[PDB]
Formats: sequence, structure tokens, C-alpha cells
Amino acid sequence: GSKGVELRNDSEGFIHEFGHAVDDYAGYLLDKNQSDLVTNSKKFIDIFKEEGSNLTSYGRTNEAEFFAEAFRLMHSTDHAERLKVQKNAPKTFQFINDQIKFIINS
Repeated sequence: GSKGVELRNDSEGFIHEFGHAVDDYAGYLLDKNQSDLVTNSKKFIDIFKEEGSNLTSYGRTNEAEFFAEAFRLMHSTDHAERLKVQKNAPKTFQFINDQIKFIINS
């Protein structure tokens, strides 16, 4: 999504969005109904209800954002940023890590 220079929004935005695009392909292929993304499948909105008030305010917007920033944080070059997620959410991290996958390309 990517503005401006790296006042960090560019980079951390682009990968947030990227997580959301992973949720997109995952929802097209997996799940079943209208509900557009793989978010809020598996174990009905559990992970988001608890942990989706802790990672940040974006972790508490739509669940599709909670997942997207969870993706960001999961891979953070600042590895401590990742441990903020596991520490504060010892199941959301594991969720994106369950969905460790291989969408695209490159």
C-alpha cells in the first residue's frame, strides 16, 4: 500500500495488506460461503475475541485486519516484535503459523 518513504507505514502497511491478501486466497480456496476470507473459520471468532484486543487497536478492528497485522508481526525483522505477539497471543501467532503457507510468487 506503501506510502511515503519509510515513516514505516509503507513497509508495515504493505506486509499487513500482504497478510490480508493471503487471507483472500485462503478464503477463495478454503471455507465454503460468501464469507470472503479464511478469517473467522476453524474455531468461530475465538482467537480474535480474546487476542484481538491485545496486539494493537488494529488487532481489534475487523477480524480481517487482526489476521493481516498478525501476519506482519509474525515475520517482523525485529524478532522481538514477533515475541510481543506470541507473549500477548500464544494462539494467534500459532494460527498464522498453522497457516504457514506458500501463496505465490515471485
